[PDB]
Amino acid sequence: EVEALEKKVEALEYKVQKLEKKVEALEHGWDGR
Amino acid sequence: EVEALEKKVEALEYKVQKLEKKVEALEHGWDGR
Amino acid sequence: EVEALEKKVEALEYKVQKLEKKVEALEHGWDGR
Repeated sequence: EVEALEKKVEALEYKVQKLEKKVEALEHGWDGR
Repeated sequence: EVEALEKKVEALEYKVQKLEKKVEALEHGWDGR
Repeated sequence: EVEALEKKVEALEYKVQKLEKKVEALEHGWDGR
């Protein structure tokens, strides 16, 4: 059960960092946004 | 403690998928964005 | 291992709530967006 959770949390951490980068770009209007 | 974490992680997975859909729409300019 | 996961999940919950607020603002066009 912990191993299952560890994998899911690591995948969430990747997806959340990606979302943070994308949203910062939208909010700052980077690169033509 | 694991059951508590499992529920929180499942709820996070739902919220992150929702955010990914919303952000893809903003980045792609879907549906009038 | 559970304590490590608990900290990571709490940090994810904070980051996801922040993202939800930011994305709602972008979608609703709040505050000049």
